[PDB]
Amino acid sequence: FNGVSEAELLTKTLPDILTFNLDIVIIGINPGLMAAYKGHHYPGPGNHFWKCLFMSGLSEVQLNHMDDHTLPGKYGIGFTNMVERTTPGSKDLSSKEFREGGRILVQKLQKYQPRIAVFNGKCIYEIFSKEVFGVKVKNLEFGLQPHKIPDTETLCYVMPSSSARCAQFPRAQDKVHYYIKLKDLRDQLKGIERNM
DNA sequence: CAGCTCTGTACGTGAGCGATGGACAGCT
DNA sequence: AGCTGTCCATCGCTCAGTACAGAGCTG
Repeated sequence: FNGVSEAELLTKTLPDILTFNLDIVIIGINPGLMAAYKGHHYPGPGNHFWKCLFMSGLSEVQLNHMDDHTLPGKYGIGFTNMVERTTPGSKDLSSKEFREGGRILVQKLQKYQPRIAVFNGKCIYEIFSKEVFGVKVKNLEFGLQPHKIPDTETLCYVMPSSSARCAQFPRAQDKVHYYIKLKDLRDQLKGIERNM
């Protein structure tokens, strides 16, 4: 990566972009190599996140990884990952890393209390639900989940990973439905708050 | 048996690598 | 014309979680 070795990137971490009063917190798995390289969320060609954010209308213009720090103030969106350690792919992380991550994540969500905790990847919500709700399904679906983050009003919403690794949603177009339904959920929650 | 957990297998796009060679212009 | 090197179009190729079957486990 411009003369930077994989070994160097594996030591890097990606900072959280979290504030209070957010509508949405996008929760990824862990930083991939390009995210570690750039120091920004979801850069590069192997990820559909920024394209889906625009295609769904969650952003009115096409944004990129460099705009990520403007998302709390301008768009009401923040970022974190379940696991801090950078790896090329999510299958390089251990179960203990995921469960340590899950514990750290629930504390962050209980502190920041966004309207919606968005699990950018079904695999991480599978782990999270088992750890936090003590619930294992048989058969986990995408979209809105039936449990709130403990001691909060924060909802859980799951989308297929924005990574272009999965073949079941091969294009950014195949994932936009979930971003549109996330936008609708946010608007419904804002609509309820106005009506008390 | 019947639900489970765990493990290994199989799967589509499209952006952008290095490699290759065609178009083309400078020079003689 | 003959030669050459650069530019850049284009190539083939790689690769950035999910679903599910079946083995193993347990009530």
